[PDB]
Amino acid sequence: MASMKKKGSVVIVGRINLSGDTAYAQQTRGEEGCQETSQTGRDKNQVEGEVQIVSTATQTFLATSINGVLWTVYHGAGTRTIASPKGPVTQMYTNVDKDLVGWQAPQGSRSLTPCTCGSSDLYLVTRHADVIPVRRRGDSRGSLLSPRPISYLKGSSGGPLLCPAGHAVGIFRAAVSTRGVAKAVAFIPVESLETTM
Ligand SMILES: COc1ccc2nc(C)c(O[C@@H]3C[C@H]4C(=O)N[C@]5(C(=O)NS(=O)(=O)C6(C)CC6)C[C@H]5/C=C\CCCCC[C@H](NC(=O)OC(C)(C)C)C(=O)N4C3)nc2c1
Ligand SMILES: [Zn+2]
Repeated sequence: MASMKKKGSVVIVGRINLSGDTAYAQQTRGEEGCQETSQTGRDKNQVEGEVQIVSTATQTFLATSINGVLWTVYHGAGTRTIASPKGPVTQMYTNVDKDLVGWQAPQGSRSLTPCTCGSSDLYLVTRHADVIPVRRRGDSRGSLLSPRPISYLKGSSGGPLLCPAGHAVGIFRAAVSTRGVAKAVAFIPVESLETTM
């Protein structure tokens, strides 16, 4: 009992910058500082933007702020706290059945607005700041206009699918893979986030 370890916090280590005309990834914390912040849960770094790059000791993925909540996938975050300036913050939403978790959005982040356009021309944002056109094909699936090896999408779970006007349509969850090629993606629809709320 006395030696049982604690899992560390999820740590914001960068962001996907969408503020201007060029999308690009920014790193805001290196691997050593990430490891230390994960164990303490105390992250005093400035947060900006809608799409964060996040890490645990063993994985790296994305998280997206919608309606004042920073959302990501359960398969990346599990039940972990997130590091914050005052110490670890507990998830306010956890739904393993949806592969969904959420924490209160960090001070300084910006939130996306849920889409009400009813449009099926979407855009997936990856951890490399690629903006991938995706045609919506059902409630929780979309096809890539240009299929990509799954290598290209790995590490982008938790990222957004957006409509043409930049509203949030969903959270990227899984790639639909044939012979290692992603022809489609599965996502958590923003309406499911809204119901979880
Ligand atoms: C533990 O509790 C849970 C609860 C719910 C759950 N729901 C799940 C749906 C679930 O799927 C598993 C995780 C998820 C996954 O790899 N996502 C990311 C990603 O980038 N991840 S990540 O950032 O690298 C990482 C790994 C966090 C750091 C987006 C894709 C990028 C590339 C695809 C690589 C090859 C895997 C292809 C799987 N295709 C797949 O299953 O397709 C369907 C059509 C669904 C069969 C798939 O995509 N997969 C399996 N695992 C869970 C686990
Ligand atoms: Zn919209």
